[PDB]
Amino acid sequence: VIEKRATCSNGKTVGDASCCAWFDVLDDIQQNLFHGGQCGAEAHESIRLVFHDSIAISPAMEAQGKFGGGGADGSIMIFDDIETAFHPNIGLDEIVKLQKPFVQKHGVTPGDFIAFAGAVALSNCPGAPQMNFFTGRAPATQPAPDGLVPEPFHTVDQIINRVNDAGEFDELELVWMLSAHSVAAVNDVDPTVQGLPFDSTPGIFDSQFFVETQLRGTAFPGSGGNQGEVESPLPGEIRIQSDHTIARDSRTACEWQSFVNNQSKLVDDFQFIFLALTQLGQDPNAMTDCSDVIPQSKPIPGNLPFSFFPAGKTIKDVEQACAETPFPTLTTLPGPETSVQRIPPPPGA
Ligand code: HEM
Ligand SMILES: [Ca+2]
Ligand SMILES: [Ca+2]
Repeated sequence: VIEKRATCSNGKTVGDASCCAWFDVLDDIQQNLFHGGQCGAEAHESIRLVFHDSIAISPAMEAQGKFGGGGADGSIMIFDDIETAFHPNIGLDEIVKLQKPFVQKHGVTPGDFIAFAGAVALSNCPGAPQMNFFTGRAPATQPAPDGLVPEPFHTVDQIINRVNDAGEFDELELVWMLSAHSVAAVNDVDPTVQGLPFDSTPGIFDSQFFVETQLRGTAFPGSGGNQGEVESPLPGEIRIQSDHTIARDSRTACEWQSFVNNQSKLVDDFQFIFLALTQLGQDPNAMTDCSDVIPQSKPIPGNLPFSFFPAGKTIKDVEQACAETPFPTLTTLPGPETSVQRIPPPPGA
């Protein structure tokens, strides 16, 4: 791909002149999709959308003579009436419908738009890696088949096999991509309440997800026994069965614990695996690097430690599963155990 370094009308230099148009997309989605550049519900939904668009690719199926999906091809938006009805994709038609208009107005491909919005969404969350953005995804011509996006009730072996088929990702990289549950909430698992976060800092890209999933689960935050849900350690926080089990499985437990108190490994690994997800089904050497359009991510504000135990929790509440290295001794925030506030989603989530 021949790139032509250029200075856009806003005065910024980018690696290719074709990237300049994405500055108008950026300003539009920041004000009109993310309410002023927030790391709130639409940002969270947009990050989730990247994975549900991209992981739907299967070389194993292609080897059996069946279409296995095009990976990061924007199919979930183009064929939203089909894909968003798949149970793993529950609640994603809401964000697809909020995103659709931007695609049509700016004339960008659906796949490139999903990857762009995911990167911009993450750049709005303090602590996020400096995110990449490559263009070049042609519109999907066929919807993905079902059975490709992991469910919260799937076993660890099923999920490991699924991501290995999809992109040759190993079990370590499976843990890295689950860092996105550090900026995320659950709207459709518990039918009585929407917006329960996976960690106590859903607006901060940090390792609280990895700390808090390792604590002993003691209660359900809303109703009990929903499929794919297990007890969590804090009021207001939800824990799903897949994350609970991957944190405790001997193949992935030490990599899961490796992010605790290690911000630079969290940022580097997630930067890497997020980019890889957005290139599934594509030829990296045929894409254009428009990463200079993505805003600079901001640091976490304040002076609290990077990782900590939430108030009322100590090392005694950790279910140690990594046999090679002891869970780190973190500080405990002072005061009484406090509930995690929910993140109400837009209508239809
Ligand atoms: C690998 C297996 C995974 C499983 C089983 C899984 C499961 C889930 C479930 C059950 C929810 C809540 C969905 C709902 O209530 O509608 C969710 C939300 C979310 N997931 Fe995952 N996830 C996985 C991997 C990923 C990955 C790789 C990413 C990102 C690259 C991701 C990003 C998110 C985000 C950001 C949310 C929050 C959505 C919101 O706030 O509306 N997840 N995940
Ligand atoms: Ca797709
Ligand atoms: Ca967090």
